Amino acid sequence: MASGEGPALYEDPPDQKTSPSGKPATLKICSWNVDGLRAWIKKKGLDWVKEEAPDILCLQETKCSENKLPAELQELPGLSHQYWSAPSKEGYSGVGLLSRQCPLKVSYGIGDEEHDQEGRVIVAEFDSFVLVTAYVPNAGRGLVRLEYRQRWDEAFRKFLKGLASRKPLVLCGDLNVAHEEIDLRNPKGNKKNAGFTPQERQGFGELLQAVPLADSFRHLYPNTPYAYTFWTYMMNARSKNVGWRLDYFLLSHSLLPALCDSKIRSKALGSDHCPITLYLAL
Repeated sequence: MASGEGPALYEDPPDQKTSPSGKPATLKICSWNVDGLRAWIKKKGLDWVKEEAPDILCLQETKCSENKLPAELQELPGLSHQYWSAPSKEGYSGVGLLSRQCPLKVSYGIGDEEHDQEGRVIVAEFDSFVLVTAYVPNAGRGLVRLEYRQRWDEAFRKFLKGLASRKPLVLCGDLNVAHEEIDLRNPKGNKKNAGFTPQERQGFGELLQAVPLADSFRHLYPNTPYAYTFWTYMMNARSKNVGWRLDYFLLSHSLLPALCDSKIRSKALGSDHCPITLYLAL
């Protein structure tokens, strides 16, 4: 049947590097679902990272065993503190966190054994905030994993509420849901597909309410359509901007005065997701 979507333009606004208080950004975090660490490195992802020059780089879907890291990661001197979590298994899921400065503490998982076996979460505590990066479980073809995803969602929200009770929290990564209709090009056709089910959208709303957390991009750009971070490799989707916003920076409300900008690096190639970048004046 005929596809209804042609190209929809989206030009990410210029980087706002000053907070509403006037304070210059001091922290630049980039998050990227890389669709396989080795594949992404061959597609020059590290060249892009070096130009972006973030203080912290969070990666999802590394698909790479913690004992099989590419040597090309050794040539990242500005991101020398590198932490990885991969399934306890090989070649799927997996996250990484690479940092210019050394975190006070690094932890893996959410403290719930059922949910900690698939290499999905790294927690890096710094002086003024705690950073979590996550690759949230996909609801699956035919929604066969939606029940598990709902259990994950509840355990993850409870875990994050606990962290944020002690230190301001930044959550980033691939949360595997487009929260609202503005967050994907085809809401009408996807309400029964992974990433846009009512259960997943409600889970995201529950996450924002319960921790609580604010969606940094949507806070700054509440009415901006066509801003996506993922496009299927098939069906010419990226060229038409038939996409989904699956990648987020969620922030404790106390960090909103420090929020300078939340960017979507639409033009950066190397995966079926693009990078997102957060500027904070901490």
